[PDB]
Amino acid sequence: APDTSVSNKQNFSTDVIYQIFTDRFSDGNPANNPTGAAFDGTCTNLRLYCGGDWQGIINKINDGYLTGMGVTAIWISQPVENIYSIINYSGVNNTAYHGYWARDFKKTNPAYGTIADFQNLIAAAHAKNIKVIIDFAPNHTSPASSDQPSFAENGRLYDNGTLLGGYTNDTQNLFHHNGGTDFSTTENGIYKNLYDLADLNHNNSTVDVYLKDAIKMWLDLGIDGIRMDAVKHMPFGWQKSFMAAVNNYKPVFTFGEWFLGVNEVSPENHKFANESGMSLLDFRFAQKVRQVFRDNTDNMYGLKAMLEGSAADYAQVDDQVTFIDNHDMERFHASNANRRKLEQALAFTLTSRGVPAIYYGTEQYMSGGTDPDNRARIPSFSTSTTAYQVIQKLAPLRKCNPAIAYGSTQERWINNDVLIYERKFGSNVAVVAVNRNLNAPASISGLVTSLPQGSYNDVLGGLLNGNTLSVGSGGAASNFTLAAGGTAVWQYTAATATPTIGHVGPMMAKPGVTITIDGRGFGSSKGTVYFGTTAVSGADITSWEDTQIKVKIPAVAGGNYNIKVANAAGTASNVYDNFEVLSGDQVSVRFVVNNATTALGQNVYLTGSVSELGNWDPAKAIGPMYNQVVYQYPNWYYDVSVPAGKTIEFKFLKKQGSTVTWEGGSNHTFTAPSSGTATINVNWQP
Ligand SMILES: OC[C@H]1O[C@H](O[C@H]2[C@H](O)[C@@H](O)[C@@H](O)O[C@@H]2CO)[C@H](O)[C@@H](O)[C@@H]1O
Ligand SMILES: OC[C@H]1O[C@H](O[C@H]2[C@H](O)[C@@H](O)[C@@H](O)O[C@@H]2CO)[C@H](O)[C@@H](O)[C@@H]1O
Ligand SMILES: OC[C@H]1O[C@H](O[C@H]2[C@H](O)[C@@H](O)[C@@H](O)O[C@@H]2CO)[C@H](O)[C@@H](O)[C@@H]1O
Ligand SMILES: [Ca+2]
Ligand SMILES: [Ca+2]
Repeated sequence: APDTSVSNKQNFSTDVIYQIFTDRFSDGNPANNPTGAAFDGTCTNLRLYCGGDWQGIINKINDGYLTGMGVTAIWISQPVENIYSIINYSGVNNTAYHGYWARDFKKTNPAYGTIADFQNLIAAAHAKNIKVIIDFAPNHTSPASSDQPSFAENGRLYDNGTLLGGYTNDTQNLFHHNGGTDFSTTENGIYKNLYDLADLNHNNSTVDVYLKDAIKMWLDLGIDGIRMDAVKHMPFGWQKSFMAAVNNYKPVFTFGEWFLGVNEVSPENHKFANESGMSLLDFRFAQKVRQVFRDNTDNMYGLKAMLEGSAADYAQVDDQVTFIDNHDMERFHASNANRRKLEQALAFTLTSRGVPAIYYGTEQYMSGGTDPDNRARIPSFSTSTTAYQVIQKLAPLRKCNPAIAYGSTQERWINNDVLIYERKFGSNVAVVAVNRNLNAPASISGLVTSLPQGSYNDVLGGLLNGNTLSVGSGGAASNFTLAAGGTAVWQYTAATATPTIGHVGPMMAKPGVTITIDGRGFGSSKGTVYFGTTAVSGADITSWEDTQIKVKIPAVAGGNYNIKVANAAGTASNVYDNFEVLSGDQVSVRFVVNNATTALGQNVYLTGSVSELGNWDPAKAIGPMYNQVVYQYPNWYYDVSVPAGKTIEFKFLKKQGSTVTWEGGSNHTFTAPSSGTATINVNWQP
């Protein structure tokens, strides 16, 4: 199948995602609507159920709303059973309409539909080449109080109907009882409650095994991807172990929510996206798009630095899910705003690197402040808006123009208000010119591109006041005027002769797991695939076609490898780096080291005998370790994904910058559990 196939669960870079708050989209089956105080059919009270369901989505998938817009994937609210309580928060009634208050991850929220409804949703979507992403929020259950067990459902957790436990009398330690986080440190936000949400303890084996089994049920139901909630709030090591359970079973595109504020750039965020086994929602891209196009708090140079910085910071920048707004921001379109600002921000996102995501109703110019005001029912299903047309014209290019799906990004012309950038992949090119200045045109001269000689019509057809471009020898464009608020897209497409890799997924799995290598010019006959210097060919290459290769990971030692392919004639492709071969199935193990005193600016890290612990390379040690919450300095702790059942030798390190101090004495040893979790507690050896 081609890289662009609906069947490709590992690559969403050629797709355009439409994020749907299920309850607020379309009530296709009134019979499953919640009743009484939990319901508002008029959807005036945005905190109660308005009736939106899976049957309504199936309807809008079948009547052309989404397909006519060029949407090729949907990301829907968490599908699992939620508590039924109507929680009164200081005089105001609140319902689980959002799907974030799970009670049973093995069942459906009956308000959305049954299991059968879900299967129908999956089938209806696939029949229309639309992929289905589900939200999954394994960080907590629901609002709970230990001392007031009658409040809400006491964060109770069930396993397909069977009670596992609640927040009160949590003798099993299913949850954390450390108070609530003030978001003051990352450690603090991981091990303390988010608001009043009962925080799940992933170090509890029952919780661990349960969540990993629950996701398998969803994978079996045919989902194509997962949107993980609150990733900055669960142990990174446990999450890596959770991504390995997914990938070592049935891999699907996964991205997590890790909020970043205006002007925030977090190296922690980068390393997570780079090493966890899941990518992230691109808040850095989104917040910068809002400053430049929405709020006027930064200009094109700042958009350019974000583009260049992110391409450098994210190992797979093309896996980052971009957007201009979501359920946790004020709607991009301000009631009083010029619509062109939204149109432009949209055109920019759709033609930029990564995986574009559109919040439902953006194409309808919905406006609204923060929660729950950004979550109104979609007021119209009109295909006639300028915004809808922009998406319609640009969304499909991610499938037909691989420069947009996988290309590099290059600035070709720039000033405070204008940015002309170029995407390129193999024999494919796309050039986009944007003039944020809504009152002043710009005179464009000296623009040089990789576009072949000729006249190029604006793909948007002048919809956003774009123009035709004339390119001469050298890719030099003749002078032109870029209209006020003008936006234009020019492209060139042709068959690619040399093997070129545009994407790899999943990026972490154990040997034997099948990976998907997508791009152009692989040719029709099986060639060779390389993992580092190791060559794979023949039977282990399950399938091979010009744009997509399916191959089994060889049984090489656990570690990081660069992927390269060669065609049947032996011509090599570019190298796609950072593939991580796991040492085997993974379990989440908590390491604890006592009496590891440090100087300010120095932290403790873990290193050891397996690739999962960096193979004794301080440059790859695990950390920095924690020392506030579960244990207190000078005792440090950290949850780490390690190979199940393996006997592993380890040591702790004190690092400052790249300077390293090793624990003295002999290595410590332990044998990882074959399943579930474990905790190893040792003393720092001088
Ligand atoms: O001609 C090559 C040149 O193109 C662009 O330079 C623009 C510049 O961004 C504008 O602000 C203005 O000065 O016109 C220049 C071209 O005449 C690229 O930005 C630049 O890197 C490139 O060398
Ligand atoms: O909270 C983490 C903190 O740990 C390390 O600092 C120790 C410090 O070395 C001791 O001198 C003492 O002051 O307790 C600190 C922890 O409260 C790291 O030095 C520091 O960078 C890190 O944030
Ligand atoms: O480099 C491989 C080597 O790393 C670790 O050895 C440490 C040792 O523990 C330290 O006390 C100090 O001497 O530095 C060595 C690294 O240069 C592992 O302990 C050892 O097994 C491993 O082979
Ligand atoms: Ca309904
Ligand atoms: Ca947590």
